[PDB]
Formats: sequence, structure tokens, C-alpha cells
Amino acid sequence: HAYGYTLTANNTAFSTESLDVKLALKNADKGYYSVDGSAKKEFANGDSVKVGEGKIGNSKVTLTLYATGADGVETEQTYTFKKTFTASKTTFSAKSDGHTTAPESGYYGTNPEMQLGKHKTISVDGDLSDWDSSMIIAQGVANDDPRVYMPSSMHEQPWDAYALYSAWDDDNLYFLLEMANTTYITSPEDNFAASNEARPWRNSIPMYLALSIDPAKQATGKAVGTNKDGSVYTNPFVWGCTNGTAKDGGTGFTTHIDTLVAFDSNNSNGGASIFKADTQDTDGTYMFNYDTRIPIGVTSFQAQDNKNGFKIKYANGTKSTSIFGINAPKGSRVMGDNLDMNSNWVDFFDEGYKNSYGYVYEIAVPLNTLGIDRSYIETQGIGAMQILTYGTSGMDTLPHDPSMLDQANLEYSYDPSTSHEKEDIDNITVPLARIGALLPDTEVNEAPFEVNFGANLNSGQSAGTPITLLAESYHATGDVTYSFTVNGETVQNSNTDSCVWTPSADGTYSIGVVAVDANGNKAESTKTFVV
Ligand SMILES: OC[C@H]1O[C@H](O[C@H]2[C@H](O)[C@@H](O)[C@@H](O[C@H]3[C@H](O)[C@@H](O)[C@@H](O[C@H]4[C@H](O)[C@@H](O)[C@@H](O[C@H]5[C@H](O)[C@@H](O)[C@@H](O[C@H]6[C@H](O)[C@@H](O)[C@@H](O[C@H]7[C@H](O)[C@@H](O)[C@@H](O[C@H]8[C@H](O)[C@@H](O)[C@@H](O[C@H]9[C@H](O)[C@@H](O)[C@@H](O[C@H]%10[C@H](O)[C@@H](O)[C@@H](O[C@H]%11[C@H](O)[C@@H](O)[C@@H](O[C@H]%12[C@H](O)[C@@H](O)[C@@H](O)O[C@@H]%12CO)O[C@@H]%11CO)O[C@@H]%10CO)O[C@@H]9CO)O[C@@H]8CO)O[C@@H]7CO)O[C@@H]6CO)O[C@@H]5CO)O[C@@H]4CO)O[C@@H]3CO)O[C@@H]2CO)[C@H](O)[C@@H](O)[C@@H]1O
Ligand SMILES: OC[C@H]1O[C@H](O[C@H]2[C@H](O)[C@@H](O)[C@@H](O[C@H]3[C@H](O)[C@@H](O)[C@@H](O[C@H]4[C@H](O)[C@@H](O)[C@@H](O[C@H]5[C@H](O)[C@@H](O)[C@@H](O[C@H]6[C@H](O)[C@@H](O)[C@@H](O[C@H]7[C@H](O)[C@@H](O)[C@@H](O[C@H]8[C@H](O)[C@@H](O)[C@@H](O[C@H]9[C@H](O)[C@@H](O)[C@@H](O)O[C@@H]9CO)O[C@@H]8CO)O[C@@H]7CO)O[C@@H]6CO)O[C@@H]5CO)O[C@@H]4CO)O[C@@H]3CO)O[C@@H]2CO)[C@H](O)[C@@H](O)[C@@H]1O
Ligand SMILES: [Ca+2]
Ligand SMILES: [Ca+2]
Ligand SMILES: [Ca+2]
Ligand code: NA
Repeated sequence: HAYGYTLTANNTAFSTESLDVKLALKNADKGYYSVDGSAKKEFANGDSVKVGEGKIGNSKVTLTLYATGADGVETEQTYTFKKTFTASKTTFSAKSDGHTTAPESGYYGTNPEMQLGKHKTISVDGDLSDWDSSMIIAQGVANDDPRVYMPSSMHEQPWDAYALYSAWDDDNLYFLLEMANTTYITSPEDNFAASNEARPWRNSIPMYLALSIDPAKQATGKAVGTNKDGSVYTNPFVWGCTNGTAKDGGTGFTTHIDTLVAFDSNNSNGGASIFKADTQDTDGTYMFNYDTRIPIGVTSFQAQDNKNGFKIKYANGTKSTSIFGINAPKGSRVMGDNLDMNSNWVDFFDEGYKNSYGYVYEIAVPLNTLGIDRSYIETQGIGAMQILTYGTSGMDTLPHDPSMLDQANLEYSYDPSTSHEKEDIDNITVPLARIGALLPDTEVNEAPFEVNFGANLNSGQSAGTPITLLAESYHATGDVTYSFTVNGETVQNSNTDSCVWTPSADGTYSIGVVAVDANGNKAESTKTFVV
């Protein structure tokens, strides 16, 4: 049995102009390959194919390898690869929120497409029909929680935030939190996390909504209270401290917040509270006050009777129809892969994800516990971030903050199989997600006009093959005129976004487009095509 093969994984997606695919042979001196139906071309062991070369992004490449054994049996193996294109997207930030790190982008987004939430009455009932994708104020990714960066921590329950949605009405501020669990796909041998034991309500784990009502106030996370005898004490964080120290860390804030909704994954924490940073420290920052906190905890776990009109309901389920994240086994992660387009990004729904794998929290915070009304939300706006923990320190946030992963691959002091992110000091520096209205000093970074350009067939087609040059416009103003070029010469200049090129002779060609929109903005792309 003779056959051609590649060590390159089948259905690899690549963001580069090409993927240098290594060809090998078993029990044959020679073989042949066909790329996008090209005329068969001889290959010896070690030869390579520039899969995707000359092609437009978001196209499939088919590679067929042909071998004949001594027996005369003819063998064919067909691989498929995906060349991907991702447009840049508009971002914005305001210096007045105290942020020192730009919002994370790529698969992450803060207020994507300027979504600031909607005026809508939500039912806190675990039914997701109240929500839709247009209400997302913070987009995260799946499988970027700290355990993924350890050699073998996939046995540990995930703390994997996916998306945060918001609404408001006359009475309440509403949130939907989606959490993902991709353990079933990436690491099924780690049964504990690929089971009902992954449910976030298995135990009482702190969760937070960090809010900015007055954008000028900076609360570092430090807390102040008085004992029964009136003596003043301080803690570096509202929660997780004993004798004025945080032995297992916590989450602090550079980005401006003044309100902290401290609740729990089980809704069994009777001490759940809305803290206000109402006391100025010597450094001009504000401290969360134990003495003025608004109780929002249950009287009885069984009754789920939260105080002061706070509502929370959790369930299995998924609202998003796509779950984007990196599909890789334990030991095949890279420092910062969550911010890198070269990573093995998938929609996990294409890899066997089920709605029932995910978890949802619906939340109502009464406006009268935040000292605001609907007019304030729609005129001034507020800022929000969701924080997940596994007891003390942050693990994942929406919007996502790089302090969640800066020590992800270091060992947990009590159990070195798991992540130091469970016990370290995090500090938030990215913008909060805006609700209702943008800060007045907002600067918009508009995504410039760009094109996705290339051939409908892989480089290496035969002379006389009709090749369709294709162009796609992103962030264009009005109608676009496409000037298609071969070897620097204009072959077509018109409104039409495709052009048939039939090369008569062999050679290396440059193919290009120059696109001009209705305001004279220019986008260009030049690629190589070999005949
Ligand atoms: O508002 C106003 C207010 O404010 C404030 O207050 C507040 C505060 O502040 C806050 O904070 C809050 O609080 C709250 C909270 O939150 C809640 O939560 C609650 O709490 C509480 C509780 O409840 C109670 O209970 C208490 O606690 C305590 C206790 O009691 C005591 O005891 C202590 O503890 C301790 C302990 O004891 C010790 O032990 C420690 O621990 C530790 C340990 O040690 C370590 O280890 C760790 O662990 C951990 C880990 O890491 C993780 O991961 C986990 O685990 C798990 C896992 O994950 C899973 O997976 C499982 O596993 C399993 C698996 O899966 C399976 O598979 C198995 O395995 C096995 C296998 O199969 C076999 O095959 C083997 O293997 C082997 C092989 O064969 C070879 O070949 C090699 O390869 O190797 C391998 C390995 O070896 O074998 C294996 C085995 O080994 O199985 C397994 C099992 O075994 O599962 C697991 C388990 O689960 O988890 C763990 C655990 O965690 O770490 C740890 C930790 O660190 O230590 C501890 C600590 O110290 O202590 C504690 C503490 O204290 O208490 C608490 C507190 O309190 O509640 C609270 C209250 O409420 O909130 C508040 C309010 O309310 C202020 O203050 C005030 O004034 C105001 O008013
Ligand atoms: O909020 C304020 C608060 O914050 C903080 O508290 C929080 C905690 O920090 C946080 O963890 C959380 O706690 C809750 C727990 O999450 C929750 O689970 C629950 O815990 C209960 C248990 O439910 C209860 O049963 C009991 O637990 C017992 C166990 O039953 C018992 O078995 C025993 O477990 C220990 C083991 O005996 C011991 O060996 C060891 O096991 C480790 C192992 O050493 C480690 O290496 C690892 O193993 C991995 C391996 O590394 C990995 O490679 C892989 O291996 C596979 C390979 O990959 C494959 O190739 C192939 O070879 O196969 C192998 C497998 O064969 O997978 C392995 C696992 O399969 O992991 C092992 C498991 O951990 O350690 C075990 C314990 O860790 O003993 C425990 C009791 O000690 O009791 C616990 C409670 O104590 O409830 C918790 C909350 O109550 O949330 C907290 C919030 O309060 C702060 O800490 C706190 O101070 C603050 O106040
Ligand atoms: Ca996540
Ligand atoms: Ca950290
Ligand atoms: Ca952390
Ligand atoms: Na609902």
C-alpha cells in the first residue's frame, strides 16, 4: 500500500498569506498533488505546497495527493484547509475612566458596534428569550481561563466568562452573564470538569459586578469599617481578608470604579452586599465602606429571598450561536495565544459544543441601590465589569483584562497542578463596558477602509485556466471602484468586484487591487500567483 500524506493537521485554519504544507510518501519513489483541481504535479518526499498562496481570505483550499504502489493500486488522499481573513474593528476609549491599557481586541470587544445595552424590562427567570446579541456590552472568548496554561489543570472546574449583556428600565439594571465549558472537546479524559461537577453553583464562589457611577472617583479595592467598639480597620479588598491581610490575593482597580456588587455563584452567601466607595483615603482614592453596605444576600438559600430587591437566577444554557476560542490540548498553549490570530481559533459549535455545556446568570440590581435613575443611565451612563474568581483572586473578567493571565502558568502554592492566578494580586487597567452613554471625552479609533483580495483558485493553476480575482470591502464609505492589476498593469477598473484573468504563459505573477470608496479613501492588496 503506497500513499502520499502530510503531517500538517487536516482542516487547519491559517491567517497567513500561505501555509507551507510538507508532503511525504510511503512505499513510492514519486507522487502527484492537485491543489484546487490544478493539473497533477509530481512531488518527491520533502517537497511542499504553498496552500492559500494568491487566494482571497475566507476560502477553502483542497489538496489531493496521488500515489501508485508496486501492485498498481491507485491511492488518493484529499485534505481541506481554510485561509481566514479578519477585518480590524472600530474601538474607543476615554482618558477620564483612569484606564492605562487599551481594550483587548481581536476576538475580544468592549461595547462592540457601540452596543451600550437597551431600555428593556427583563424577567430574571433563566429563560434567554428576553436577550439578544445586540445587547452584548463585553465580548470575551472561551478557553482563556487560567487553568488552560498549566501543564495539566483541565481536571479543575472552569471559570470561563464568555459574554456580558445589559439592559435597564425605570426600576432595575439587568445583566446576562454567559460562561462556557469546552473541557468536553479539549480534554474529555479530565472527566471532573467534563461533567455536572463543573456547574458554578457546586460551591459558594465570589462573583462581582464592578460599577462606575461617578466616573471621577477611583476606588483601589481597599475597604474600611468600624468594630463594635468604634475602632477603624481596613482591608486591601472587601472580601478574602483575615487580620487585615489577603493571604490568597484579590482584585484591585486602576480603572475608575466606585461601586462593587459582591455576590456568589450559588446565591447562598448571606453576606452578599453592594459596597459604595464613600470614604476618601489620605491618597485621594475612595475606600469601600463595610458600615454603609447594602445587604443583597438571601435570608434562606432554599427560599432564594435576596434582600433589597436584588434578583439572581442561574441555569445550564447558551445564548450565543457561536462560541469562539482556542481548540488545543493541555501542553499546547502559548503565552498570549488568546490575543494572537495565529492560534487555533474555532467556533466550538463546529467541534461538537452543546447549549447544555454552558452556564447563564440573569441579574437585577435595583437603581435605588445605585443612587441613580433611568435618566442618569441614558444621559450620563455608567461603567461595568463582571469578575469571576475561584475564591479570592480574579480568574476571568468581561471586559477581559491581561492581569487575569499574567501569572496563569505559575504553580498554585497549595497544589502545584493548578494556577497561581487563584491566589495572586490582579489590578484592572482596561476600560469598563459603558451602559446607556459614552463618557464625554471618548476618542474613537475608526477602523480604516481595507480590502480582502485574491484568486478563487490556489497559486499553481495551469496556463489557460480562467482565474477569478475577487475583492471584498470593509469599513468603506459609499460605493467602491476596483482597479484589478496583473504585474502592475490595470486589466479592469469599474464598480464590479471580480475580474476573470486567464494567464496564457507560465511565470510568477503579482495580482493586485486598488479600491477607492465614495470619499476617495484607498485600500490596496498585492499577492503572488505562480503558473
Ligand atoms: O460582605 C460583608 C462581609 O465581608 C467579609 O466576609 C466575606 C468574606 O471576606 C468572603 O471571602 C466570603 O466568604 C465566604 C466564602 O466565599 C464561601 O465560599 C464560604 O466559605 C467558607 C467555607 O464554606 C467553609 O467551609 C470554611 O472553609 C475553611 C475550611 O472549613 C477549612 O478546613 C480550611 O480549609 C483548608 C483545607 O482543609 C486544606 O486542605 C487546604 O485546602 C487546599 C488543598 O489542600 C489543595 O489541594 C487545594 O485544593 C483545591 C484544588 O486546587 C482545586 O482544584 C479543587 O480540587 C478538586 C479538583 O479540581 C477536582 O478535579 C477533583 O479532583 C479529583 C479528580 O478530578 C479525580 O480524577 C481524582 O483524582 C485522582 C485520580 O483519578 C487518580 O488517577 C490519581 O492520579 C495520579 C496518577 O495516578 C499519577 O500517575 C500521577 O499522574 O499523579 C496523579 C495525581 O496525584 O490520584 C488523583 C488524586 O490525587 O480525585 C480528585 C479528588 O481527590 O476534586 C478536587 C477536590 O474538590 O479544590 C481543592 C479544594 O479547595 O487548595 C485548597 C485550598 O487552598 O486549605 C484550605 C484553606 O485553608 O479553611 C477554609 C477557609 O477558611 O470557611 C470558608 C470561609 O469562611 O463562606 C464564606 C463566609 O460567608 O463572603 C463573606 C461574607 O459572607 C467580611 O469578613 C465580613 O466581616 C463582612 O461582614
Ligand atoms: O472565598 C473565600 C475562600 O477562598 C478560598 O477558598 C476556595 C478554595 O480555594 C477553592 O478551591 C474552592 O474550594 C471548593 C472546592 O473547589 C470544591 O471542590 C469543594 O472541595 C471539597 C470537596 O468537594 C470534598 O470532597 C473534600 O475534598 C477532599 C477530596 O474528596 C479528597 O479526595 C482529597 O483530595 C486531595 C487528594 O487526596 C490529593 O491527592 C490531591 O489531589 C490532587 C493531585 O495532587 C494533583 O496533582 C491533581 O491531580 C491531577 C493531575 O495533576 C493531572 O495531571 C491529571 O492527571 C491525569 C493525567 O493528565 C492523565 O494523563 C492520566 O495520567 O490520568 C491522570 C489522572 O489519573 O489529573 C489529576 C486529577 O485527576 O489534582 C488532584 C485533585 O485536587 O489533593 C486533593 C485535594 O485538592 O482531599 C480533599 C480535601 O482536602 O473537601 C473539599 C474542601 O476542602 O469545596 C470547596 C469549598 O468548600 O472554593 C473555596 C471557597 O471557599 C480560600 O482557600 C479560603 O481560604 C477563603 O476563605
Ligand atoms: Ca473566557
Ligand atoms: Ca494575575
Ligand atoms: Ca488572579
Ligand atoms: Na429571562
